[PDB]
Amino acid sequence: KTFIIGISGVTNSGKTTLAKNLQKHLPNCSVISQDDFFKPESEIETDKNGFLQYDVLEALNMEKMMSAISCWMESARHSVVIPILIIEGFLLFNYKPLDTIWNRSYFLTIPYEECKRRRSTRVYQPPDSPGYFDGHVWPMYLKYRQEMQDITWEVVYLDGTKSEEDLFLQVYEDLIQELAKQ
Ligand SMILES: NC(=O)c1ccc[n+]([C@@H]2O[C@H](COP(=O)(O)O)[C@@H](O)[C@H]2O)c1
Repeated sequence: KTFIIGISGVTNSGKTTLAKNLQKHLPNCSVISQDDFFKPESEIETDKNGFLQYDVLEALNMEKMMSAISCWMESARHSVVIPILIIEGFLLFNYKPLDTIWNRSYFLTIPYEECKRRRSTRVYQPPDSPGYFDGHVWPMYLKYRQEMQDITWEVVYLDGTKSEEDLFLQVYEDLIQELAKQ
């Protein structure tokens, strides 16, 4: 009845833009962004070096996100008199409760050098502290990729250095084939 797409990947790799571009070309499609479920700074912990622990599941209210997904599911049942949900976020594929929800999974990748450069041009709240990328972001990303070594479902890895349109066309082409097989 429904088709759920997961778009994860390294930080600042065009995940939200890809989700939005796909949505504009798919009927009855909604998007849920993991970034909307981060806990407030006051609830974030710090490591031995004083770095805020934002790049781990503990920094997110995943129970609240599951509730949001369940709400979409209920809405989807009344949207037709196929409903598509795209869930996008940097830490989705290591969350066990959702391991069986994915009908198709995409993962945006960008090498260390370029990822660091792009991250610096972006402003977060709170802003990245000095040395935050090498001290927390990248190490946690590597931990995430390590956890994914034992992933239990198929993931399509994407080159995040490709253009917005290139990525959209690539994923759309794949998605329509998957929808057809359903
Ligand atoms: N959303 C917030 O309120 C918030 C606050 C501080 C740091 N961050 C950063 O956002 C990143 C993930 O979001 P993106 O995948 O969009 O870059 C994480 O790597 C994290 O370090 C987000």
